[PDB]
Amino acid sequence: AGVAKFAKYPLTFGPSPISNLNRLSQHLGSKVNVYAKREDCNSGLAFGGNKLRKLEYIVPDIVEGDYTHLVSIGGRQSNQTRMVAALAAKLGKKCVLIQEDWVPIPEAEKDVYNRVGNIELSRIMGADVRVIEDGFDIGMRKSFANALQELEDAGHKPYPIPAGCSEHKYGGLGFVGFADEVINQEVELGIKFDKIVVCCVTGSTTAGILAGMAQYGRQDDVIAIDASFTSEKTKEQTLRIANNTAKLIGVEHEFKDFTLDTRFAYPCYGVPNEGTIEAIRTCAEQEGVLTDPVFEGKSMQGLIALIKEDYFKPGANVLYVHLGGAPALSAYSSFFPTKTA
Amino acid sequence: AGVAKFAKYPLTFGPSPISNLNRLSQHLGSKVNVYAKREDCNSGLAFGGNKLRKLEYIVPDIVEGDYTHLVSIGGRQSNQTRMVAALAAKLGKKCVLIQEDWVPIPEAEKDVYNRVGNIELSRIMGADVRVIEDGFDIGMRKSFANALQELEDAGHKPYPIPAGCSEHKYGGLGFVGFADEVINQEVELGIKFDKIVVCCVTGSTTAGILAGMAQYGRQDDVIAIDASFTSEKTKEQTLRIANNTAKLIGVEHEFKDFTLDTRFAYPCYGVPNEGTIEAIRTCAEQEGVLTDPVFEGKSMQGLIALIKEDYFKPGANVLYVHLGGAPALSAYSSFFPTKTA
Repeated sequence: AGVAKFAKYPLTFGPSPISNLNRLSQHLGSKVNVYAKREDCNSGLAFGGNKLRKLEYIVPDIVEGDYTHLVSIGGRQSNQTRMVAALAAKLGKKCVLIQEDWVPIPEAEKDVYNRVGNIELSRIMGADVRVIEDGFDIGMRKSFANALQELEDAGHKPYPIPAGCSEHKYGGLGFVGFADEVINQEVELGIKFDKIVVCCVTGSTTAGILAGMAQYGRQDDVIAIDASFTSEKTKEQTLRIANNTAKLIGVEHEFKDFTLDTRFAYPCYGVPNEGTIEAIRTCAEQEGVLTDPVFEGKSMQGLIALIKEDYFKPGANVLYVHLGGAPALSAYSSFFPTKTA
Repeated sequence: AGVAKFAKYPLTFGPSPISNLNRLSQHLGSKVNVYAKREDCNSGLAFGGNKLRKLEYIVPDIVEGDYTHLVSIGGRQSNQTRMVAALAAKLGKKCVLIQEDWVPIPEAEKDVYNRVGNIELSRIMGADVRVIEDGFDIGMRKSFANALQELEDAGHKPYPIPAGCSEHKYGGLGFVGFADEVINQEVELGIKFDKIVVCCVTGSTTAGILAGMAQYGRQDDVIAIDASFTSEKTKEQTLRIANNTAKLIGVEHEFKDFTLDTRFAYPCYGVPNEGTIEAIRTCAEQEGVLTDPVFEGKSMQGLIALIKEDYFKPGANVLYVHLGGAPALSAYSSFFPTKTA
């Protein structure tokens, strides 16, 4: 073990807080005690989020080396790119973002969906936002590739940052430190967490938590709720990252598999189902915490489902990992009508 | 030290952090060292913000007695209403929000202003929203009273929460504590702040800082920035709340006036000017910090304007106060076209 041997650049206030959602717990039958590690309350940089934790280990590279532009990629309401933008700004460097068509832009939303939410913030931060129309994929893209070359031939030095940082060499380190941090907060809080629920789409967050938790032999505490709907390639890339990050930090353990619940990614990436919406409501109504229809909502419904079906031992302390993404809620305004009194 | 005498209910994560906007400082000629107390990253309750700090000293009364409904009031894209709804969610009480029309909805944002941003969030938290046509006015409102009586007649027990908690009995205690934090934080920073810049509209925020900073005889360090474009009723309500609060905390010093720069409320409350957009973007492009069109962008352009006219001592440490309100930015996307490189 040793994430400590890796250069880190501060992009957050420090250990993200842990909220005690004791009210949402009772509402769900008091079967478990739900807690939430607020990564959505990461830093001052454009609403923060899980991405900032990842970026903290990639930045040093960008700074030591000589670069000029930071180019990343993601969907329309990509939280990722919005943070690379904020990052680029804070680092005083140019930024090129490739917004692809990863989600079937719902009808009563194709008006705002492309200019009201996360993408808007990237522009406001002065990023070179580029709207392209390609499919959804958690791997390396050709568009991302050409964009890179474009800048190079232009005489610049582009810094590549794959979707969600996941496939990046150090894309898994940020959440390794997330485990160290959780272990420490368990002691200060006087609360041991039996399980950790986290949304998974491109990997790294879960992989990092897996490799990190492994340092204490607790990898199995993890429960990733798929939100990509492409479970197959998702579990393969997550596991691929987990083993690399483990090798990096010195963890000998070999990840052959992990808990990846797939019952909630439907209909598909970026589109919430009746369940997602119900979960966002329930959580918002009970704790005043906001979750989005693309990720947190689904991981939340998932959390709610498992609790329902008495998946956890009676009284178990479950740590829900709120990764953020609430700023993209304005591109889904149509999914939440007003409640009757 | 008369603020510790009042009961306080935890709604935030603790003492708000201070960011060192050193890059924005270099950009602006290195005239002064700008910092920013992040009230926008103070809670896990729907993005947080200043209202929450105020609400902390008001919640005790809500739980002490027996109230069923929490009713507040504000513009369509009000932050106050959004947070009150989150509080209602948390306290397990019911909510009813009055969204008056205080802003001349830009012709370009007409199909968004009442469905996106803050208003969307309130609805998700199950807040009983009510879009009324009453105009702008920080003072008490008719629609407000009508709602209290209505509910009260329905056989309920409402709890009055004025616009921004400003005209509430304890509405000023909130930021009195803010002052305390500032003095303490100066210590932990090894530096002293020469000035404090803060947006100002309904009152209690600056009022609380004044009453508070006064405990240290530094009320003059405060530099409010109007955003209402109705300085008279604002300066008078502020000054009023300021003296009302000062009495509760013990501070004898009576406030007869204060520094309220009114050069940027133009053209009016809710609508930004080219300077606001310039500011919002400058800050966004320099630090990755997002400020809104309605409040923070103006107090931010004011801060920028003041630094140009060399208003501060060379190398002065000015503490900008970020009160949040970035969630309504989605209702002003029209004002931010993609930049050119």
